[PDB]
Amino acid sequence: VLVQHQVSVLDKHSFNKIQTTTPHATYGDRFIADFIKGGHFYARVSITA
Amino acid sequence: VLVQHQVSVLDKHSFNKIQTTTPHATYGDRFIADFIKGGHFYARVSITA
Repeated sequence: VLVQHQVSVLDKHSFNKIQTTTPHATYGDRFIADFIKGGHFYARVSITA
Repeated sequence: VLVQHQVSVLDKHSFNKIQTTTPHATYGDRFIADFIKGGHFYARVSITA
């Protein structure tokens, strides 16, 4: 069983200010907006004679 | 008449944080704490005969 969610489209994203002399190395390039969630299942039964 | 004041010794000095990746060129080296105040007078009367 494989379950994969999606990212909600009705959220608001904002940017908070951190004071740094090197904002490039602190902020980086991209931020983590939403986490793709899911699940997994795997079963095996072996009933012998 | 020359009048020269002094700088009060019972004041509090604080530092506020501003935004610049180049704080050196924004803040500089030294700040203007108190202004030395004073005054001046100069008179001449020439009453002729």
